[PDB]
Amino acid sequence: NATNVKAMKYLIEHYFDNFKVDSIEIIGSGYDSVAYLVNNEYIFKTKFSTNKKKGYAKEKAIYNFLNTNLETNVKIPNIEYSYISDELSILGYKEIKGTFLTPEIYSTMSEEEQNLLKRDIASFLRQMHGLDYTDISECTIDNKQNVLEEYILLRETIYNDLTDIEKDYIESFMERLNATTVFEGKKCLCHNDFSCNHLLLDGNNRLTGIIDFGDSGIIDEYCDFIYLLEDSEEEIGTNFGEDILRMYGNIDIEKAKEYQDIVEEYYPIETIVYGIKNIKQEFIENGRKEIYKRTYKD
Ligand SMILES: Nc1nc2c(ncn2[C@@H]2O[C@H](COP(=O)(O)OP(=O)(O)O)[C@@H](O)[C@H]2O)c(=O)[nH]1
Ligand SMILES: [Cl-]
Ligand SMILES: [Mg+2]
Ligand SMILES: [Mg+2]
Repeated sequence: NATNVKAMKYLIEHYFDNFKVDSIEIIGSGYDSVAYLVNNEYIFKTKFSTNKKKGYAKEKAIYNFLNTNLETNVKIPNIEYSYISDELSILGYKEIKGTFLTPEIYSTMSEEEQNLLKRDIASFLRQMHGLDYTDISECTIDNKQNVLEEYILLRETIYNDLTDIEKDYIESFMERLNATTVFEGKKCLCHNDFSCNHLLLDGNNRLTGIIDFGDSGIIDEYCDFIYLLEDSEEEIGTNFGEDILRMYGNIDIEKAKEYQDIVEEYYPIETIVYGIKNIKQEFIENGRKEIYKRTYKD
């Protein structure tokens, strides 16, 4: 699958006059994006037509805001090339180098190395969350309202074809969402996809870089702890997130956990909604199945 590499080479050279592509390979991808390593130096992140028709616009505005206002040794993407349209968007920045944090690597770190990493993370988040965001005040994200809208989308599309069990899982979520107070806390600029696969380590196992601020915005402070608190094979574990919360300070840990638990409870619904919005039946099917699996866990 080389048609897309060649296509991307052409597009890069076409949209960015005087950029020459000597080498190009795919080095990663997201749900709707592919990331290309170009000349062993640049990342070119690309998306074709999607629901976020101004998505890379926002992401770029965020990198610009952060590179202007953050004071940190931690690297983030600094945008040098951009092309943005309904049908195609491209962000180009110098590759952030290092090794992605994994549970395996963490477990080979000394206790001190682990603490320092935790400190590095706490300190970064503290700095970002503390930025006055009045300048990008429009990049607000209201997760509660979004779920409400997504629920309405469900009601308008497939809800009536759902089973009672599926419906009950959804309504039960909605009821919990209506009762929770976890949205009524501090709002601030968050990375909002803060998992260990976006965290880069240098050769001393210290945090050297953070990527993918594609979902960032002004949102509940709790958001950036959701994956740090996650107990799964992909993430490091709850104790890791707890310790980081303590280092970060001034934050209700139980509430951060409740927030994580609610996001986790929503995931199958999110999956279904993605399936609907992007016309991908496989995602609707997986989300529904996942509801059954969780209903039967107990
Ligand atoms: N090492 C490294 N990998 C990157 C960099 N930028 C992107 N990637 C890889 O490309 C993937 C997709 O980038 P990302 O912004 O996460 O895409 P999104 O998940 O679609 O928003 C990431 O998960 C990484 O694997 C970078 O600057 N350094
Ligand atoms: Cl289905
Ligand atoms: Mg990503
Ligand atoms: Mg992203």
